[PDB]
Amino acid sequence: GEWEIIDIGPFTQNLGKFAVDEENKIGQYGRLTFNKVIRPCMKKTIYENEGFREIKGYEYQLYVYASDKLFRADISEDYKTRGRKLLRFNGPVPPP
Repeated sequence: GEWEIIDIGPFTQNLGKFAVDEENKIGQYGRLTFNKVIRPCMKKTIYENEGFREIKGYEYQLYVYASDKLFRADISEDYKTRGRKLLRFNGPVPPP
């Protein structure tokens, strides 16, 4: 909840897939063949309102493999809409 790693599995796969699908739909790096997602796959709750503060959503920073090229995707989830979206797709970047 507070900067924690999530279980890689169908859930994470789906979000990484969605990230690649969005990226592919834009065509910014043409059309890549999503493979999987691997660590790190870190999530944090996202607030807004300020001052008083209020929960608004979450963010997910994960390393997605597509066409055997590893990219970092940052995804948002807005609580109220209850919908995710790609914040950014950086890379290719090698693992440490």
